[PDB]
Amino acid sequence: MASMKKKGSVVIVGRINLSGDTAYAQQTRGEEGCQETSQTGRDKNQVEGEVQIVSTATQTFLATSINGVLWTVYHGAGTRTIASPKGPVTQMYTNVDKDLVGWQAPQGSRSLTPCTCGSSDLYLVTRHADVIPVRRRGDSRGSLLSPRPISYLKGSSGGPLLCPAGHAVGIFRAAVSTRGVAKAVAFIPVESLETTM
Ligand SMILES: COc1ccc2nc(C)c(O[C@@H]3C[C@H]4C(=O)N[C@]5(C(=O)NS(=O)(=O)C6(C)CC6)C[C@H]5/C=C\CCCCC[C@H](NC(=O)OC(C)(C)C)C(=O)N4C3)nc2c1
Ligand SMILES: [Zn+2]
Repeated sequence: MASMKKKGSVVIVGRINLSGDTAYAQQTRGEEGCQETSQTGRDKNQVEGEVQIVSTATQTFLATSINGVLWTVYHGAGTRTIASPKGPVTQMYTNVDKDLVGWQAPQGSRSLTPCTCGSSDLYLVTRHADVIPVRRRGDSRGSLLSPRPISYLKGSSGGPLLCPAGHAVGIFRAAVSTRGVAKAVAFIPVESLETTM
């Protein structure tokens, strides 16, 4: 009992910058500082933007702020706290059945607005700041206009699918893979986030 370890916090280590005309990834914390912040849960770094790059000791993925909540996938975050300036913050939403978790959005982040356009021309944002056109094909699936090896999408779970006007349509969850090629993606629809709320 006395030696049982604690899992560390999820740590914001960068962001996907969408503020201007060029999308690009920014790193805001290196691997050593990430490891230390994960164990303490105390992250005093400035947060900006809608799409964060996040890490645990063993994985790296994305998280997206919608309606004042920073959302990501359960398969990346599990039940972990997130590091914050005052110490670890507990998830306010956890739904393993949806592969969904959420924490209160960090001070300084910006939130996306849920889409009400009813449009099926979407855009997936990856951890490399690629903006991938995706045609919506059902409630929780979309096809890539240009299929990509799954290598290209790995590490982008938790990222957004957006409509043409930049509203949030969903959270990227899984790639639909044939012979290692992603022809489609599965996502958590923003309406499911809204119901979880
Ligand atoms: C533990 O509790 C849970 C609860 C719910 C759950 N729901 C799940 C749906 C679930 O799927 C598993 C995780 C998820 C996954 O790899 N996502 C990311 C990603 O980038 N991840 S990540 O950032 O690298 C990482 C790994 C966090 C750091 C987006 C894709 C990028 C590339 C695809 C690589 C090859 C895997 C292809 C799987 N295709 C797949 O299953 O397709 C369907 C059509 C669904 C069969 C798939 O995509 N997969 C399996 N695992 C869970 C686990
Ligand atoms: Zn919209």
